[PDB]
Amino acid sequence: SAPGGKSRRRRTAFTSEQLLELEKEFHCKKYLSLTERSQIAHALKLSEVQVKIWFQNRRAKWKRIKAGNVS
Repeated sequence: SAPGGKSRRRRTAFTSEQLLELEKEFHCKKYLSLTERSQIAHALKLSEVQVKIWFQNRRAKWKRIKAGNVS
């Protein structure tokens, strides 16, 4: 896949807004808390699992960046 920004559509798994707010709060917090995740779910019409899974995917690649110069 080709990571980066992504906006418009409003008709697939995530919108502009959904994708924007997500890369926002994965910048500062490495892990959303219970309340933060629930809050973001209300705004973004997502659910705590969907938010967890997006954030988990973003967080995984970071592990092979941060310390992954072991190959």
